[PDB]
Amino acid sequence: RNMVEPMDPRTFVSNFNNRPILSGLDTVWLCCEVKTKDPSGPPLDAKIFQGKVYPKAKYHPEMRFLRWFHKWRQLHHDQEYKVTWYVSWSPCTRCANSVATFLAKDPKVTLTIFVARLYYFWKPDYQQALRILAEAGATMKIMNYNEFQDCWNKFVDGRGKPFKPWNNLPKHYTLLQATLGELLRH
Amino acid sequence: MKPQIRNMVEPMDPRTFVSNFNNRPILSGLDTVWLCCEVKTKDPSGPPLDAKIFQGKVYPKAKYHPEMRFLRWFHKWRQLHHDQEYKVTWYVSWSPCTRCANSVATFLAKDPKVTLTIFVARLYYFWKPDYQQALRILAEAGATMKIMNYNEFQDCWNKFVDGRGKPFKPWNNLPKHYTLLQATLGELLRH
Ligand SMILES: [Zn+2]
Ligand SMILES: [Zn+2]
Repeated sequence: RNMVEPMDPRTFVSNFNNRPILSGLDTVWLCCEVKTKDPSGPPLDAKIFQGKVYPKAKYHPEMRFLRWFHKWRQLHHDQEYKVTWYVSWSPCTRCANSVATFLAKDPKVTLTIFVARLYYFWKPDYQQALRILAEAGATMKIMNYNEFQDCWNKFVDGRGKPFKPWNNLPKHYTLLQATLGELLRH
Repeated sequence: MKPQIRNMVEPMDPRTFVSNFNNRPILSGLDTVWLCCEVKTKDPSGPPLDAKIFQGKVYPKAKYHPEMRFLRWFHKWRQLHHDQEYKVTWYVSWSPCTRCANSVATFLAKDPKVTLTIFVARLYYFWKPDYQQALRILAEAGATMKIMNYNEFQDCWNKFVDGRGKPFKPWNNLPKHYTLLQATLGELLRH
């Protein structure tokens, strides 16, 4: 969390709003944190990537993370690392495949993904994207209050001010988390 | 020239139906509940048998909640008709409160020749442990709980709405709402 260029409060509030059916958000935001196996250890690095939802998947923020992280692994000690993502939309199939491929070649990396909104949760291809990541060993969880607050504290230019939840935040969470759980069943 | 459910009921206004069965998962200012029931024999393709529309409010007292009106009506209906197995289906606009759930459960325990399927358009206060528990109380009594999807909304339209020949018109995101609600119901019934 220390020394990213933080995102501004308005960008966060707009892009991490967890209304389940939401139009006019063409942007994906990905905040990531790298740590060692140790939960008593500090963050080693942190990045914020933005990208568009449109199908030049090469520029989806998940793909930018993989490119960044690949280099980061080389330049650091070969050891087990815990990566956490907070992502405003869940990933597309292409990105899931690349992450899956990545996680297969790199078992010293374990990935936890927190998602504000499921992208196209009614469409089978984005449903499969979630299942692809699960099988590759990534956990996926819908963001609830604590994760939004964590993401606010770590990645947003909140200037000491506390996270303020928007209306129906936990209600949206209940719907989305049930839907994620359903999509990952069996 | 054949018998129809719509000839057995006093149909609701299409404006009443669109408003009350809109399946937006988080909806405020909708204090009314509509319950459409149909009674069938063991045969789902059998001729239309009986049907009734009940209305009420979500506020107490529970005694005039449509589910309680149904139970009184149906207790009487069962006496005025031949004894055999019956299957009841409800299309209900909000899911039931705990007091209604407990009363339906006791009814179902005492009349095991009756089974009940409840399709609900929306889960009422699904974030409140009391209304979550109502759902589990009904499931435990053997009621089949499902969320209304397109086919059920259409069937409800055909049978219980004053549509004047006109076809059921889906509102925006009906199937997306369905997915969210059906996952949430499944989760509340399992956990
Ligand atoms: Zn992607
Ligand atoms: Zn009730």
